[PDB]
Amino acid sequence: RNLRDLLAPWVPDAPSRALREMTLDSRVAAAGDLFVAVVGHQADGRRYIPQAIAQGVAAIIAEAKDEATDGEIREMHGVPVIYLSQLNERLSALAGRFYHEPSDNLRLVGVTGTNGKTTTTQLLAQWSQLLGEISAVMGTVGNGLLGKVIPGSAVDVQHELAGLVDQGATFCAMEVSSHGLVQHRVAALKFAASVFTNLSGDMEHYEAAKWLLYSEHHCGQAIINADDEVGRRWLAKLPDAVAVSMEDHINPNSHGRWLKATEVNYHDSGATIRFSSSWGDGEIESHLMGAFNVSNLLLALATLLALGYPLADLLKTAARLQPVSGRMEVFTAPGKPTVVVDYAHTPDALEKALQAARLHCAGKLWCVFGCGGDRDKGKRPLMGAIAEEFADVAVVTDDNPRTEEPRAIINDILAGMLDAGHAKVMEGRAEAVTSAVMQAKENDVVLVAGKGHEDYQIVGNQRLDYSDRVTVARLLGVIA
Ligand SMILES: *[Se]c1ccccc1C(=O)Nc1ccccc1
Repeated sequence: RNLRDLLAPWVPDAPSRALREMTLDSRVAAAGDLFVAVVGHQADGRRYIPQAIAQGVAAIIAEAKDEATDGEIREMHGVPVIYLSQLNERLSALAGRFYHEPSDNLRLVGVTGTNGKTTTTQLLAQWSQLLGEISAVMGTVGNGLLGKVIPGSAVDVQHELAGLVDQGATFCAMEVSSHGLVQHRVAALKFAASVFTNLSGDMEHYEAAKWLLYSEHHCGQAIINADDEVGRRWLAKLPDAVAVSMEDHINPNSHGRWLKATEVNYHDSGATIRFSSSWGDGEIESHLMGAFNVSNLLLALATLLALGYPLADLLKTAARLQPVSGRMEVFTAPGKPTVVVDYAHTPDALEKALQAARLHCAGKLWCVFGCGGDRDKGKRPLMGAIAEEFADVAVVTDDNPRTEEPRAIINDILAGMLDAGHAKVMEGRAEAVTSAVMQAKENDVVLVAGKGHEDYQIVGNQRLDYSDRVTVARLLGVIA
């Protein structure tokens, strides 16, 4: 890494200087580093130029605004300081060149939208790896190669993608928030494809701001959920975008690329998805639960078909796709009730989990749950009301009561119900889960909500060893 080579596209005849790491933070700027002095909200990195110089940085790139002309080369204590206009917008490009353009050295797929970014990125990474990629994710669960995901500026994004390239990643599925795009954190990334899941005078400015940003980015092939009203607005302006539907929103008059589920059977162990597309037709056995996860799966499928993965190979590997751990994770055993373990610990997440479980449920829907102690009590009656409405049998139990009287939490939950007397209450959580699993019929579904993969139960100050997944697996005679 050399300052002169790094700046060649923008500053001819910048000085020759070996560089170590690139940093926005004067505090971690070490000998041989490139310090980048940016203006943010209130913060001005140009204040820290003397400190960075004293810590032995090789060179500094600084915001030009009010200070210097674009491309102006100064020399301070023998350290080159080069000024650039609009440094915040150009940070992604500068870091991309610093880190040897990692988005040109693997297949990068971005996913944006309110919901389904995590699931859709995990399905892209899993499916591509099943077809022979070495796949990675960058998202809210963290970054890394599949199975080794460890829990953020334009530089950090480029640096982390470069670290995955260095680890041998050939495919990366990246969550991209609306806020991420606006703050120029992915401005210079070359996406092979980008995915739109959903959105949940004003409408004119919003569209105009997003169209402007999009026109500036390198998003590759567009894959868009045509069941979303805003998604259809976007498709109307993007004739080469792939339209994806499970609710009959493909308009075949367009002669564009498309994929649509013609039939979905939600059964006790997942979903049978029959689909047609401009690549051909097929039947997928998904091990994921609910309508939203059909959509997320169809977006991943359309994306990988669009990038040229063969339909026959995608169909052959679909049954190996796994749920995101602790997210609508289904446990079935021969002639036992279906059990779903989900992390839902809010009124909205619990209602969505119950509505998703209900589709797979021929019999009674059971809901085992509780609420955290020594935290906001507001959600408790609202979660009671949700369990009473959207489940057939509500089993109210403990979930991390901490130092609060466990029964007091249960009382606050029951107070939200029309008929508290209809609720079942059982303390010990292990006991309550057992009661549901052992009483439920073969065609029932038991939702165990609130913990997902969070394998402890906090009682007083003790983090007790406890897993919903292990409890359920042992009762069903299967392996968590
Ligand atoms: Se641009 C980009 C880059 C990464 C991830 C997502 C996007 C994006 O905005 N994609 C998109 C939005 C709406 C319609 C099609 C595609």
